[PDB]
Amino acid sequence: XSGWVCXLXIECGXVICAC
Repeated sequence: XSGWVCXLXIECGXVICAC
């Protein structure tokens, strides 16, 4: 994550979810 925002459609990496 960017911390753990991460993984359910908001900020998983930079490209896959919304980031």
